[PDB]
Amino acid sequence: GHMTGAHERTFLAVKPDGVQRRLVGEIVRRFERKGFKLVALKLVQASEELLREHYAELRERPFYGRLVKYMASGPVVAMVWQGLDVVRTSRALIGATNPADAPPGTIRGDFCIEVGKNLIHGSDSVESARREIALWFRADELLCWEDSAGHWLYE
Amino acid sequence: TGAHERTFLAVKPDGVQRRLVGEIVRRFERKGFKLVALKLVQASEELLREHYAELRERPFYGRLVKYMASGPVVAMVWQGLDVVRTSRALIGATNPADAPPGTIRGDFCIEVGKNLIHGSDSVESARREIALWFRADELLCWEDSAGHWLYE
Amino acid sequence: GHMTGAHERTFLAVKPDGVQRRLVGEIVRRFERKGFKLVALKLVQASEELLREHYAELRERPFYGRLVKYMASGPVVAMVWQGLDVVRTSRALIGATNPADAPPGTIRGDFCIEVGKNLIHGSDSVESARREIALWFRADELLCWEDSAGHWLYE
Amino acid sequence: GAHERTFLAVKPDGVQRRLVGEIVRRFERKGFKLVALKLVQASEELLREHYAELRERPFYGRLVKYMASGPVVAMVWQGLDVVRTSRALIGATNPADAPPGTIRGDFCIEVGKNLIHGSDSVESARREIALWFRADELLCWEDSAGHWLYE
Amino acid sequence: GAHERTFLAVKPDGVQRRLVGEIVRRFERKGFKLVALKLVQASEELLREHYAELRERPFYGRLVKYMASGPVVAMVWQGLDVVRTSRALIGATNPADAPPGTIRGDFCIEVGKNLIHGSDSVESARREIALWFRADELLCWEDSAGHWLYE
Amino acid sequence: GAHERTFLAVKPDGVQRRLVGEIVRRFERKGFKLVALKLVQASEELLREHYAELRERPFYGRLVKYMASGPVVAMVWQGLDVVRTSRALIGATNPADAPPGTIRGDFCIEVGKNLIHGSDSVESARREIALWFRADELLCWEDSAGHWLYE
Ligand SMILES: Nc1ncnc2c1ncn2[C@@H]1O[C@@H]2COP(=O)(O)O[C@H]2[C@H]1O
Ligand SMILES: Nc1ncnc2c1ncn2[C@@H]1O[C@@H]2COP(=O)(O)O[C@H]2[C@H]1O
Ligand SMILES: Nc1ncnc2c1ncn2[C@@H]1O[C@@H]2COP(=O)(O)O[C@H]2[C@H]1O
Ligand SMILES: Nc1ncnc2c1ncn2[C@@H]1O[C@@H]2COP(=O)(O)O[C@H]2[C@H]1O
Ligand SMILES: Nc1ncnc2c1ncn2[C@@H]1O[C@@H]2COP(=O)(O)O[C@H]2[C@H]1O
Ligand SMILES: Nc1ncnc2c1ncn2[C@@H]1O[C@@H]2COP(=O)(O)O[C@H]2[C@H]1O
Repeated sequence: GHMTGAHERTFLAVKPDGVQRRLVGEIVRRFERKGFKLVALKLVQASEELLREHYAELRERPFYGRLVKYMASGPVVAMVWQGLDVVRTSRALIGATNPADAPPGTIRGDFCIEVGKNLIHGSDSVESARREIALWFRADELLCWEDSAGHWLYE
Repeated sequence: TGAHERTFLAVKPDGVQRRLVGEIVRRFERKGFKLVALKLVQASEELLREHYAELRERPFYGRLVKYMASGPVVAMVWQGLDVVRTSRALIGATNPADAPPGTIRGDFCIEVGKNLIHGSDSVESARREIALWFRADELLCWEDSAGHWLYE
Repeated sequence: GHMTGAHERTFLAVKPDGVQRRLVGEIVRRFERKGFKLVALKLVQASEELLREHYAELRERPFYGRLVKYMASGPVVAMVWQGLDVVRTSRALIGATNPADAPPGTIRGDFCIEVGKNLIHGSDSVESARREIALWFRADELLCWEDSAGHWLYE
Repeated sequence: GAHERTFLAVKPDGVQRRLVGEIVRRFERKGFKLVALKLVQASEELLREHYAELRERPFYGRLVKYMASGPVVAMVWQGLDVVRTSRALIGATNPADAPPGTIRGDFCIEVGKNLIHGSDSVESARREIALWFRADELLCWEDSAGHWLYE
Repeated sequence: GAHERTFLAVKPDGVQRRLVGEIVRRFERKGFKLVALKLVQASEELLREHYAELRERPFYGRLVKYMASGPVVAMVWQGLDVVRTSRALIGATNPADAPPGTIRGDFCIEVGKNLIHGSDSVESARREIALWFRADELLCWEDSAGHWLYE
Repeated sequence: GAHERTFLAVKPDGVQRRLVGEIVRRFERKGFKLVALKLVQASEELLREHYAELRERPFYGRLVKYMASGPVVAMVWQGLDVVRTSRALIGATNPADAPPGTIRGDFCIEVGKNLIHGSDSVESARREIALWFRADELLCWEDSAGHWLYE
């Protein structure tokens, strides 16, 4: 928002490769240790229809069909994290979309190799986040809770 | 059900607040269990009364229910051979005082009322708890590429 | 005390081997993650006199002299931790005095090999803790602070 | 230059969030030698002196009040280029600009809750070390790893 | 007794699950000294000899076939009571009986996929070391940590 | 491109500081496939040839002597763009320039004690792999993770 910005939210999804390679906890832990507030979480198998909409911007790219099929092929961990500048900061935490360009210390820099098996998706902007959160979650899945760590993360 | 056995695990509000969700999940992942359901919820007192019905005559029942309803919980289902009993071993004794180092409660907790997690105590309790907390369409079946390296 | 027991304190010292082998942080982290409250901490070089008094109970053992000399030979990290049953629980976290008998998951079980190079000392009882705390720390080195994590560790 | 020293302080947020060990471990694993350490509650007067250069900034008063409000872990680390390298390990003062892999990049969000203070220069380090520690708190020890860290 | 040695092998499941580094790190952090190491594919002939004591057990044939089926990381570690202590670090042969904190307790489920083999005695270690390594693969090096690990 | 290979060696400082497991774990967690591994002490003759491109540099002689002075862990890792990516994981040759999150950024201080050597190109890797390993030490194995790492 514009109050303090602290209620900004982003959508993050661990892709099937992240689940298969047993990196869910590792990924969650990095967001937790950063100070962000987990406000929604579910393991789902996403429909192709949802994924087509999710990735509509990429519909003209040659990998689009396989991306959609692959993301529909197995479990995904869908999440919403909340905090100041969470959208941009989460993109920084995960690293460049192509792991080859993601420095060590980022999730993709540390844990994967190839752009099509890049572990995670994070919203690229506040507007994309609003759209992605709405697409993947119902409103009643976004939890309001009193974060005891807020005091130590925010001035 | 052998390798398809399932257990219910919930990270309690203290585990969420202390930022130990990832740590807990990681321990189950590294053990080789298969995550088949997961959600962040705020459970109603009604659900929790039913969850803990066996304990209704204990003096801590009311506060346990209120506490578990007071904040977010991470509900989970894990699948694998002897996962119910093995999960109990990984988490440690219900009372952290009796949970050795290396277990979740042994490493992270002090008091029985702030003991981070609940895990099903038996296959029958797991069936009941899974049904109570999850709909069938929240339980995912997936083909585990690691299964070959964990099982015969 | 007897109120709730939550203000019990224990004395822990990282020995020179723990400093040399770069395990100070690892050891502190294990007490932090357990939920105990750090109420004193200092790096010191302990005098032989203090150590003779500290280990008076062992004065008849053949290794007493070398123990005293060794503990005086390098930096020690002196600590006081506070919490319910902290004395006994800390002993469990550190493991048996002899690392050969300390199971994996304990500090000595994970990190050292021989009884004379066993990384750490923890008070063996509430009375020894009272004595050790008094010996190593002045009262004004024991800090009273409001522990925000207390709410999540104590019912 | 192996005997250079820097002053580092874990702020109350780092103590509260149980990150003292994590922070120390990062300095240990880098190869630096811990030569002083204490848990203290610093007076406002000490902190006013510590942060004197910032006295005209709008956040000065609250910075001082906050730093005095809870326990801090004061430390001195020793090694080649420790001042500048510690700054690199901690990351930008403002966590917004600190990349993942740094302490603030991994653990913090806001400049006012940024876990730690490290000396910004050798001159500031000398001043800060002297302010927080007495000479007899600074230990000399022979580092068995030194052979494997320094050519 | 500080020069005792044991043989450890990471089994194909440990390599496939990418736990080699994790396993090595546990022995390193304990203080033991790595004196030999190689990635190999063992022949069934070698493995039959390795596990000759088990030749009458019903799982012998499949154990041999499985251990020959893919790469193994063979190792020798040195230190006081390394044989017995390594067995404790790895945990009970059946992971069902291996407590959390042990390698098998933390990482495995089933006795047939139990990540690692460690010598059961000093004599078996001598025999296993000889079987898997040539003499010139066992390295003598001066351990800078030795002074901080041993009396 | 997925079958590209690089040569990595943990230098004596990495072995002495007990960071072998840590280093291996970083390559494993990235997704690369370990296809050769051994603990060795290299001769000066081998090392002279290994570092021949640096023969005119003032540190060449000391580098050769140092690398011959104790055990090294030689490795080959396989995967897409593994040469360039391994260089990124290890960080700048000089640790002063290597950011936190890299191996040298997290663990080292000085260029001469920089823990590890990684091939600087595909061609140098081919040459280094050939120099340090016999062909029969490079293992081909079926990687269960391949499906989750590659398209
Ligand atoms: N050039 C590419 N070839 C194949 N897949 C790609 C390419 N670029 C992007 N992708 C994938 O397309 C995905 C779309 O956005 P994600 O954040 O999910 O991460 C992206 C990659 O996983
Ligand atoms: N004596 C007790 N006092 C308070 N809470 C208790 C006591 N015994 C059990 N509990 C709590 O009751 C919970 C019921 O099952 P859980 O697995 O949630 O873990 C248990 C503890 O957190
Ligand atoms: N049998 C022994 N031989 C040598 N040192 C010992 C022996 N038993 C105990 N010690 C050491 O004496 C120390 C006294 O108590 P600590 O907890 O400091 O840890 C003990 C060991 O480090
Ligand atoms: N704009 C600001 N608002 C609040 N605090 C600030 C601001 N800029 C700097 N600081 C704080 O001032 C502190 C002084 O130096 P430190 O290294 O402690 O880290 C600095 C920050 O924590
Ligand atoms: N009942 C069993 N079924 C299958 N494998 C077994 C059984 N009991 C023991 N083993 C395996 O046999 C191996 C022999 O020694 P290891 O140390 O390699 O570890 C043992 C187990 O992996
Ligand atoms: N100026 C230097 N002084 C000393 N060693 C150097 C210098 N520059 C490069 N090196 C070392 O020489 C090595 C050559 O390649 P390495 O990858 O082994 O890593 C390099 C460094 O360890």
